[PDB]
Amino acid sequence: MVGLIWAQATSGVIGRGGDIPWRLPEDQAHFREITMGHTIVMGRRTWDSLPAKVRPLPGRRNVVLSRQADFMASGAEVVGSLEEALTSPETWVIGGGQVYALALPYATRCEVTEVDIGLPREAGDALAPVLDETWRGETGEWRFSRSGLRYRLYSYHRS
Amino acid sequence: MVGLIWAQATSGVIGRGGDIPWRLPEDQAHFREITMGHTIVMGRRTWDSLPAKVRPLPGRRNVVLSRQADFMASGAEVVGSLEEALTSPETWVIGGGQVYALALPYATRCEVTEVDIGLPREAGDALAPVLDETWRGETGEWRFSRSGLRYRLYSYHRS
Ligand SMILES: NC(=O)C1=CN([C@@H]2O[C@H](COP(=O)(O)OP(=O)(O)OC[C@H]3O[C@@H](n4cnc5c(N)ncnc54)[C@H](OP(=O)(O)O)[C@@H]3O)[C@@H](O)[C@H]2O)C=CC1
Ligand SMILES: NC(=O)C1=CN([C@@H]2O[C@H](COP(=O)(O)OP(=O)(O)OC[C@H]3O[C@@H](n4cnc5c(N)ncnc54)[C@H](OP(=O)(O)O)[C@@H]3O)[C@@H](O)[C@H]2O)C=CC1
Ligand SMILES: CS(=O)(=O)Nc1cccc(-c2nc(N)nc(N)c2C#CC2CC2)c1
Ligand SMILES: [Co+2]
Repeated sequence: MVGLIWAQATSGVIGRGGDIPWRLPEDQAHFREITMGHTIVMGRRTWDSLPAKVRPLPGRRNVVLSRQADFMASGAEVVGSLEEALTSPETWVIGGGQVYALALPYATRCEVTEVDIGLPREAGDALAPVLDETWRGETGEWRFSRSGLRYRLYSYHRS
Repeated sequence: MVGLIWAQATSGVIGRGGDIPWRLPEDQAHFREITMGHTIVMGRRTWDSLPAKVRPLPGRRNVVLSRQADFMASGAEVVGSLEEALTSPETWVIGGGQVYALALPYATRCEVTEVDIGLPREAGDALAPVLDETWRGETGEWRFSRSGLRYRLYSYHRS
């Protein structure tokens, strides 16, 4: 069971200048609830942006898609290809927009956090992947973050 | 990943007289996308209560939990304990109310449909399992079933 997890503005932006243009504690805890105990797969840039206190993320099998034979994520399995990383019953892909895209065909779940934020798309922006017709799921009921923005949740089996 | 899926009245009734006191085609179809292609484990009564036509549930690994050493179920595996069914990576328990109880300790997902139907509990009723503080839930927005009843989805997870 490959799945995808990400948080985006309504515009589809998920990353900007290597960081995130917001910070939702609530969504952090959801991210951890769904991934805890499972294998997590990330591209290099994602890994590098992890604050050292949680490189690797605890209780999870950290896997990094790179292609440098010497990249060596301290506390992570470095892997040259995606399907070379999915040996598991539950695997969550955690970005970035690049890794996401390569993973979407093998995926049956996407857990999507939508942040009510006017964030028009700028060149260079990292975007959430585009889910076609086969992806079904509720449109979560809105919520206030203690940060002051609105957010909601989305989920998609398929097949 | 072992999940529970059931529909319940607001009182907690999930069944009565061996059957269900509503019929929501939207919930039937949600049951279909969730379980499709995966392993489904049910008690012998739940299996019997399937009409000959859709027994076994197609596209799914039909497992029936029983004690009769002789019990046949053309199109299902009869196993003696729950775990004899936990091979595959995504597994969905569909009752009856006894088997839910067995499976709860192994479960991280409960996909629950609450039906806005005033169904005061009665003796003999099958009830929904009680979720303690450990289970997280994004509730749902009330929808309208064409059969006339409102209903909503709870998706429960714990690490
Ligand atoms: N909003 C959210 O929910 C999330 C936000 N983000 C944001 O998104 C961005 C992260 O995305 P991105 O910048 O793309 O970083 P990534 O970590 O996704 O970088 C991907 C890298 O992995 C390797 N790779 C990718 N695809 C393949 C493949 N098919 N085969 C082999 N190697 C591959 C490449 O390195 P190599 O050349 O070595 O192969 C590539 O450069 C950041 O800006 C971050 O802040 C991050 C995650 C979630
Ligand atoms: N609303 C909903 O979403 C749902 C509705 N339902 C309703 O619920 C009812 C079904 O639940 P219920 O009546 O409790 O029946 P069950 O489906 O729980 O029947 C359980 C059966 O499985 C076997 N079994 C039970 N426990 C064990 C065990 N520990 N080890 C081995 N075998 C075991 C037994 O068969 P044996 O006697 O041969 O040993 C037992 O009779 C029906 O009325 C149905 O309509 C069902 C599921 C979901
Ligand atoms: C670490 S961070 O990016 O600075 N900020 C942060 C904190 C906590 C969670 C999330 C997050 N939430 C959702 N919904 N989906 C996700 N994929 C991620 C993520 C991520 C990448 C770091 C690995 C983001
Ligand atoms: Co989990």
